[PDB]
Amino acid sequence: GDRICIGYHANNSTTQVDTIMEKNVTVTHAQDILEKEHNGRLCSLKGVKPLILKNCSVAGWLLGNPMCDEFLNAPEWSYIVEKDRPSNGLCYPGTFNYYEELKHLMSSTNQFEKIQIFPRSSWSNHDASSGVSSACPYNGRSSFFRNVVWLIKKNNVYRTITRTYNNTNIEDLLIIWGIHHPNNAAEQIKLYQNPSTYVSVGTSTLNQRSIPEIATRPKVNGQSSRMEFFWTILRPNDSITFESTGNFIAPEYAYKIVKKGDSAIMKSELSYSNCDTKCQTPVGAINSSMPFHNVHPFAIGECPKYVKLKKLVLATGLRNIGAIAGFIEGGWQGMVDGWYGYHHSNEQGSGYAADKESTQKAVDGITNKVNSIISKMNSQFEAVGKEFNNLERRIENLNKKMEDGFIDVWTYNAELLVLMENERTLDLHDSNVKNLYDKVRRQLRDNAKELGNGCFEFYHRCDNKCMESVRNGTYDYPQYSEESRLKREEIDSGL
Amino acid sequence: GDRICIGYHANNSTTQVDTIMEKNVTVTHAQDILEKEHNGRLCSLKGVKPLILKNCSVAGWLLGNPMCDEFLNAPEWSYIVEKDRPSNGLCYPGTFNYYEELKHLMSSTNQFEKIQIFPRSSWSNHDASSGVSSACPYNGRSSFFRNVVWLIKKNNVYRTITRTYNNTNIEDLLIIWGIHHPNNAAEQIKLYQNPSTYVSVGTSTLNQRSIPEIATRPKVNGQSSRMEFFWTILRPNDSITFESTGNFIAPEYAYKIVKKGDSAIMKSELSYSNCDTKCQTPVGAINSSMPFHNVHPFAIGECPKYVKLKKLVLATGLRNIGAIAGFIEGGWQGMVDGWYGYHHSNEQGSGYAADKESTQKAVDGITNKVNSIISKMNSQFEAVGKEFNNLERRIENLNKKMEDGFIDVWTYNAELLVLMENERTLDLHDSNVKNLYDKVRRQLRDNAKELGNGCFEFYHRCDNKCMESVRNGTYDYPQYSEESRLKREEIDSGL
Amino acid sequence: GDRICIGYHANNSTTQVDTIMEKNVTVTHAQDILEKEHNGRLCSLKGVKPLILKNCSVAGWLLGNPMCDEFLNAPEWSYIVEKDRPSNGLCYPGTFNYYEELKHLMSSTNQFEKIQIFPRSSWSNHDASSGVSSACPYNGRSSFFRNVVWLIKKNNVYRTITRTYNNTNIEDLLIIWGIHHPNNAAEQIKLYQNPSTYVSVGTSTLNQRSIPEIATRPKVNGQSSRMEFFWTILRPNDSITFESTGNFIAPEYAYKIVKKGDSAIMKSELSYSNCDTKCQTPVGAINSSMPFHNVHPFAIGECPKYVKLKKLVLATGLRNIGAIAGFIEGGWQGMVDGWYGYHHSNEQGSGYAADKESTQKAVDGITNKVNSIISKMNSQFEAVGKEFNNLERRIENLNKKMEDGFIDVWTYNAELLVLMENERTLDLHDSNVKNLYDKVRRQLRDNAKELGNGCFEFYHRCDNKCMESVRNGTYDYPQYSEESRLKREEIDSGL
Ligand SMILES: *[C@@H]1O[C@H](CO)[C@@H](O)[C@H](O)[C@H]1NC(C)=O
Ligand SMILES: *[C@@H]1O[C@H](CO)[C@@H](O)[C@H](O)[C@H]1NC(C)=O
Ligand SMILES: *[C@@H]1O[C@H](CO)[C@@H](O)[C@H](O)[C@H]1NC(C)=O
Repeated sequence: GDRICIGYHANNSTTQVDTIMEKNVTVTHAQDILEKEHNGRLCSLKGVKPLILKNCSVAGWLLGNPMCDEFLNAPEWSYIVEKDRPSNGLCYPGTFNYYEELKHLMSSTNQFEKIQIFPRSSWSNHDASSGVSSACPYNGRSSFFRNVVWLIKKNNVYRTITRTYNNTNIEDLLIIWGIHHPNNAAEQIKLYQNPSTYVSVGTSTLNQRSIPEIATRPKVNGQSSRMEFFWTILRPNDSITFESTGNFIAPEYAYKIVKKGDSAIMKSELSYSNCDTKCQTPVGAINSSMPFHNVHPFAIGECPKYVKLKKLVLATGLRNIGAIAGFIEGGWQGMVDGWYGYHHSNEQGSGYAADKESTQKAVDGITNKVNSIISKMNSQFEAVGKEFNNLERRIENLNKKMEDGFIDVWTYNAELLVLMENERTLDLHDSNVKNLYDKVRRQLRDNAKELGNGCFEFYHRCDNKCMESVRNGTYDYPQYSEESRLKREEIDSGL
Repeated sequence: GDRICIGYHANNSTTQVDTIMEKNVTVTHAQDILEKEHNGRLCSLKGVKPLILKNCSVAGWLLGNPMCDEFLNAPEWSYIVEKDRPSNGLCYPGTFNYYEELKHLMSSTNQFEKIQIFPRSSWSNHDASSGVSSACPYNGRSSFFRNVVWLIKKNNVYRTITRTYNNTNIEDLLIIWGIHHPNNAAEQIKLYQNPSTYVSVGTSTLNQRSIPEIATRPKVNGQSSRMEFFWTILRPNDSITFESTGNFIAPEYAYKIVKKGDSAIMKSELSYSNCDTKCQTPVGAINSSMPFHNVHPFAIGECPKYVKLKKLVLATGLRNIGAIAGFIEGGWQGMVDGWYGYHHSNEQGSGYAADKESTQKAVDGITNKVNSIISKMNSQFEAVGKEFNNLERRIENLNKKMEDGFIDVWTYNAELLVLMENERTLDLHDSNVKNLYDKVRRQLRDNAKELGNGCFEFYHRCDNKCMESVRNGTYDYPQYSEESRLKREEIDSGL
Repeated sequence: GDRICIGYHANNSTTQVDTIMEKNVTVTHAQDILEKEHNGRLCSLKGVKPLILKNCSVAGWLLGNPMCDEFLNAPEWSYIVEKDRPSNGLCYPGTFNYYEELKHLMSSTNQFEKIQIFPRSSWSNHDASSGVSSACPYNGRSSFFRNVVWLIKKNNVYRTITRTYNNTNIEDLLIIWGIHHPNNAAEQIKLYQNPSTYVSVGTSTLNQRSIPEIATRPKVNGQSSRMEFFWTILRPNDSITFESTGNFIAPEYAYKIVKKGDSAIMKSELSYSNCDTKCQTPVGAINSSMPFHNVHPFAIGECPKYVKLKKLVLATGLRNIGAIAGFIEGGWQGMVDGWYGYHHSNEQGSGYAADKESTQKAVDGITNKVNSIISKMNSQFEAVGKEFNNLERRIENLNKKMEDGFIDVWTYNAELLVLMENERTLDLHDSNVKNLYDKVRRQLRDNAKELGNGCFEFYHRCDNKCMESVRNGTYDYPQYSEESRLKREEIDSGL
């Protein structure tokens, strides 16, 4: 005979959530925060295309391997794409000193302008056209690196070369040259006649006199000789001088470094698509709305933080209890707008009014706890691409263990935070429904019988508007004091 | 006159446990998870012995220093043991280029097969037997590295050598050679006659022409001359060519790399024992049943995770309160099977029945919380052995700071987890005993007086089987409604 | 008519504190733990001054660039200060091999003693005074590095040099020498006459024969020639031998390494002040009383742990609620010594007595939780100074990413701990005031009416000393049993 109940929300949700102590708990509202799909393509970064080297490697492109395409337009890029094992590199076999350190410098570089420092037609005293090879073909012919000039003896003499370029520009200059290492002393004379030659080069900060290491080697790409290349950055206002009496592989073209910034060299086997992203990975681009992904560790752009987990979901509301009577027995499918509320049961009432003011105290402190934990990972470890030669293995592994180390550390930090605050989310829900109960029972005191299912029966009487009397905190015990006590002492001596 | 009490377990345990806020709290059940003893021996890893180099270093073994023993059987190993300062290395003094990079490659290597590429008896045009030294003795005689051939002028001439080996095998080949650096120009001619010689060597990817650096040096192991060694890996189907006019230290034997995998070079001063482990450390092996140890950071095998702590113990049950009456006053030594229960006190009852269904709801969620926190460290940072030469100090310290850095990070992660979930374990125990109380008081309502020690006295009466009426959740208030109220209004007007 | 209330402290505090779920909560007592001011000066470390190189670089000092000052006193230092771009280095242009590895060795070094190994006046067979240059001026004259001797042909001959130094000392010796690289073959003969010369040097472990790389270069500091320097550490009982026929830049002075320990090279643009600290950073010293700072990551000394946060404050007491009646309504400005207490309201009482025994159970477990969380970061990652040449960029970035990585990791660990234990601090306060309430209501049972504001009215009566009866846990219900029940059944049938 006349009731009021404390209860909480329940709905059709089946999304599940974990804590430290429980797995797979059905909750009423949750929020996935792990991105796990990608679009499988290479795309532009916010309107800036990558440089897709195709089957060419970085050396192939910079040296001008005849099978590689130059970028005459001087386009800026957002990153650079190189296949894992590019097929078009040093078509003429050899080595490329500090190649990896250079590939690294590329990673902070967004735009080149190729310029001419020594035109091919200016080597008056030597042969600048016979320097081609079956190893570097072009349309079936013998050709050569398009940016360096293989210099050959003219009419049986190699006059000593001394040429200098003064960097009048304001940008750094990337300059590449090399030296030729023949098979045998016959070939040395056949090509440069001087039996004993050097390639010397000087700047403010660079000092190197290179000599030819004649030796007998197996044939790569048809050649048993070798060409070894060098590089350096000529600073603004500085100058560079090459002196050679032979074997010199001369620069024609240098690269003006005209834009630096966030960039990268991505190893990927994919080609281009009409496509834009904010976050790009080697196997595809990412819809960067979630704060965490597990697609690939080497993502670049404005990206979610990478974590090694199959799932990462935060709890937002109650557990999903149908559930009857008061809150002791579970949730109310019949309460729709609010997480915690009550239920009119008078001689005319229907029920199910929510306590707006502790549900928007709730949806306030959880919506604020959600961003506060995301931002807690703003400074999470983003991994960076880097390469290493076959005698840099210790530092490669070092680099690999430090990037795995942090990925594991932040994977754990994120799993634990979600698990911990998920437990703190559900326990919070258990606290407000119990504290809702307590405000009404510290209101209705003697005047009301508390049933232990989560509901109260009144010894006095209360219409619809005395039910708002107790829902508001506005209830007045003396406004029914005398009535109520007169009506339970009648049960004390009742039936 | 007639009672029932809520209470919890208490026993003879004295194992202690810590939380964030308290130290040294006596608990009823706990679980150590830190392994801190080792067996003090070098053992096999799961049936696969290590390679114990004894007083020999890795170069000593690979070069065949006469005092080192070859491994003619070609045994596979689980790891390699090298004393800290091995005594048998380059018995003939010198250097060993990229030694550390090679020791590193050994760490991913489990089996060699030594093979012959250039037999000593095939150097028809030079002396292959006079090349021995008092620096490399064998049975008191002068001997030499057993795997390289010191080549000497024959009958006063050193014909130019050009020999090539074609790697017809399917495995990688480790090949070692060297060059001799004499004291003075007299000795250069005394041994090789050509005053100006080189050691050239080529592969697909290797190009090096080495020249002798004659200089005056102090005598190591009786010699003031030096031998400098080189190494390289000859790929399957590739070939290698040495050309020398003198000073060449020639390979006889190469190492077929026939098994790669998890391996390591352990620095340890211990010798072998008839002994097997699953986890091996430089100072001894570990009984790998616990998920954490503190024995040594450089453990290899299926190992617990290393942490810098003297202790790591998780709480499993209650605090250990003797403790009297209801739960307000502490635990019941008298309750044996269950963590939470009650106590029959009727006109014939004895007491102490456990609530099976919230104790195996308890021993369920703690046993599940224990493995869930162990596995939370599956991806914990395992450290790796690595070495560095005396001009690689910056990267040595880098490597040392990154491995300490992660050990400190995961030591903290583990101490905090245990401390935090230990507090969440004990607070949980406090929640079920209080919630056990609440189910019975929301059952027995008016019909019962609640004492505040944790017990209830009944205004009606209840036999043994009405005590199971309230222990089951099966109690019926109207089944004693009228009786009980009639019997406290008799106390309202009682004595 | 006659009352007692449960309540808690409230005061004039406005210091604010955050948790996982709330920001900016006003608390009654807190504790800042983040140091964020510095004194802006370079100071001594605990009585040991730094070595302030001023405008000179480390090479400038060690080589004796005429513009640098030697440290004749051989002072020990606590660290070394070098401006970012020092102006006084290789006044004679060139390179300094493994410079960074040497700067690193300095970081574990606290005291040099310069000693003489080859006095300038002992080069009887060559010119030891003409070796000066307009590039290395001193008082406007031409001078030279004060610690090496530029050796010149004597009277048109350069006799081959063979000199050796035997390290009879017990300390390690730092030894520096170099070689001269002329512009052209004329200058080579003009200075050393031998057209083909070397600089050879040997120790137990060092073997290097250096040759001059003549090339045409741009002029630095007026010179287009180059001097290239080398260094090595001569061990106790070992000896070193230089052999040259020219271009040798000879050591005069070596550095006895006489004290090693904690040291560093600090990059700072500041000069010295009459000043001592326990913790020094490049932009100033720190009052090292707090356990965390955010002043600069490269602090040295007994220092707080560096974290990237604008604020780090722990909660110590209650939230700051004026707040009326019992605890339901907030704090009591009127309670001064204790965090939790009560309030005499009898027919003569005043009120406000604190429960000493659960407030010093409180100020005990929070003061113990404060140090326990500080010490939890004893093993926090301290960063270390290190440098890298322009072809060591990959390992520079590696080093930078690993030191940022740990700073981010420990910044997060510390923000989360403070936020988490701040929530555990306030919830604890909410637990004791509610449990204080429960001890008194489990004491005064029937004999007392519980109002729901946090207070109780007595059906019996209780003077001042029956209020200590209930504050002590010493209350006796039968000592007012009969009285109280007789006096609420009078209200049951009352007005
Ligand atoms: C799930 O419940 C919501 C109300 O909470 C309702 O609007 C929606 O249509 C329901 N969906 C299904 C499939 O039942
Ligand atoms: C400790 O208590 C257990 C029962 O919980 C009992 O079986 C065991 O014998 C006791 N041991 C000692 C030494 O008292
Ligand atoms: C703040 O309160 C303390 C007592 O808690 C008092 O001693 C102090 O004088 C007060 N300060 C101000 C500025 O009101």
